[PDB]
Amino acid sequence: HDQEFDPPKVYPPVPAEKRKPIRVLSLFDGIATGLLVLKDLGIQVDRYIASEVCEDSITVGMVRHQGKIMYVGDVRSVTQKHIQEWGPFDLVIGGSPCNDLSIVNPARKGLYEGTGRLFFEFYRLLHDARPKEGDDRPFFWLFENVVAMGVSDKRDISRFLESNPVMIDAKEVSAAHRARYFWGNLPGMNRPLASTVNDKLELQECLEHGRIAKFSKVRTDQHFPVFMNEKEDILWCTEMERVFGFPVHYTDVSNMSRLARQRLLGRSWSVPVIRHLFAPLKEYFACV
Amino acid sequence: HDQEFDPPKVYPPVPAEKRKPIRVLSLFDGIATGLLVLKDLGIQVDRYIASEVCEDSITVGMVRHQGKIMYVGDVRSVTQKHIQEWGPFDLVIGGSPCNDLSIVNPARKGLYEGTGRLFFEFYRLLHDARPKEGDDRPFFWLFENVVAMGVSDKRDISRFLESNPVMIDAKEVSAAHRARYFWGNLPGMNRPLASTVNDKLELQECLEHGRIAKFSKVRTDQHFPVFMNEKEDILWCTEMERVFGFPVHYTDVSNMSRLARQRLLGRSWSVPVIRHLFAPLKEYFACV
Ligand SMILES: Nc1ncnc2c1ncn2[C@@H]1O[C@H](CSCC[C@H](N)C(=O)O)[C@@H](O)[C@H]1O
Ligand SMILES: Nc1ncnc2c1ncn2[C@@H]1O[C@H](CSCC[C@H](N)C(=O)O)[C@@H](O)[C@H]1O
Repeated sequence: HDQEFDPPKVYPPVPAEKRKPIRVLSLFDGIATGLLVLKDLGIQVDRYIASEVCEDSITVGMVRHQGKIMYVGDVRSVTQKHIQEWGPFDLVIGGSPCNDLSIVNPARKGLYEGTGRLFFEFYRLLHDARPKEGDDRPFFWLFENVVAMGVSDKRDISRFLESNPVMIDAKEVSAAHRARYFWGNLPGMNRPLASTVNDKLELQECLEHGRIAKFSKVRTDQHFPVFMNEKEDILWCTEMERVFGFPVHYTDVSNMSRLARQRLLGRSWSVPVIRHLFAPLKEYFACV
Repeated sequence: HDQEFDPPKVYPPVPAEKRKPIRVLSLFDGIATGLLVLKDLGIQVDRYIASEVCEDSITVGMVRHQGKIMYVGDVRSVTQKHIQEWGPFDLVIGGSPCNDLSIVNPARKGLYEGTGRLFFEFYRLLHDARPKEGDDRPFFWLFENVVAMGVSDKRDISRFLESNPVMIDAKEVSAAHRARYFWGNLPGMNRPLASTVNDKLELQECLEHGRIAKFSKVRTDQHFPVFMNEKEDILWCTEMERVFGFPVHYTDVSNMSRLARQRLLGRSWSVPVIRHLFAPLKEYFACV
């Protein structure tokens, strides 16, 4: 599909003597997957600012990052003054809530409802955190969304962000079936999925003991995908974290139920997919 | 209180050339605290047999011990034939459910109801697993119960088990307020609480980040014992595991709610108290 045409801006590599840690703005953070991947790659983080509403996700971040995260409330409360007073950013990330962007809803409300239009909030903060002309600072940005969108919606998003959406499927690097569009200007945006041997490709490596995988991988019949003691059992939450690439026992931070952990892990990013995406940032920024 | 009088049987120490791994019968296992403590002390376990009813506790054991546990169902299904066919045991452990043994109930049903009389099931399996006369094999046993019992109940239990109940309070070695009676014939049954520096004595060492302990320790006002972001918050389950001496994120094994994790962790043993109790077994049995 060639509807628009624009070259991706490739920044020159900075040497090690002018190497600086990253300043990261994370708009729709949720479960703090971005800072988790950044800490796993061994990258020094000078400032991480997450604008999260949901208190369970804020609790996930406060437990798993120990007060490193600077919290904002709603993204509508962020102005241009808040962007220009919190220093210039080096990495902007986010994925808008796809309640009305997904075409799996028969009665979907579209891009221009209060769940979808938050994307434009992103664009506004994309417009504020972007450096002006004449500044050769390497500025990188990343937007995530689902594959189940309309043609006009994806076309308008691609025109607004001015980048080619690469499609990445979790089955090439992890044990999940979800294809996601990624807008951004990272180097090697469409390079193939370098599967890490430490990543759990099959489903059975993500299971616990005493459980047999019925399928080869899981999706995002009135049965259950795991047999347990010759009985079909629901897929566990820690096993869901191992499928989604998270560390073991990650989203157990408060007194939330099983349904809350499902709602948090469903909306979260895939750790291996991000690790692939954030990989070339290591040569552009600080290392630890 | 000197109502009965009997000397504790002290077994001779076996040297290292005749040293064998342990065979453990665990009647009212629940959360597998005994085998956890045994693996933490570095003791080779040849056979561990847990007779547990509740499927959540069986799931805890299957996750945290990887099929090492031989499961029986109800303790009433165990006969003398099952004891004599599963080899002679070296350590028998258990704590009966104190639904009717506790005097915190105003309408308590007593020792001789189906929650209390399961203790006698223990005694029956204590009678079957005990070696006959002439056998100098070191056989050890341990029964646990709450402090809130009647005088006649504790007297009858002490007469039936023929041992002096030592009282151990969790506050001397951990951050919990519970005193428990321990019947048994382990060496150093009433030696004082050797507090380990690796054990978390204070409550604040068991908390996560961003939470301030209101009290010095927790119990087993319409307020909450932990402030979180200048707001009173319920004590977390993983923090409850850190209080009770369990490893971090221990009882997160299936899709159980907060109330199920409370019901499992409440009935469970205190890991440091057991570690103290199981400590002298290291010189009588195998080491790893
Ligand atoms: N107006 C808003 N501003 C900021 N966050 C919002 C928001 N509305 C909802 N959220 C929260 O932000 C998250 C966006 S949903 C997708 C999250 C993202 N894919 C991830 O990496 O986890 C949701 O968890 C939702 O609870
Ligand atoms: N008849 C029975 N036989 C075996 N287990 C039983 C039982 N009835 C109840 N149980 C279970 O056995 C446990 C006894 S309650 C106390 C458990 C013990 N203090 C511990 O170390 O965890 C409870 O979790 C209960 O679910």
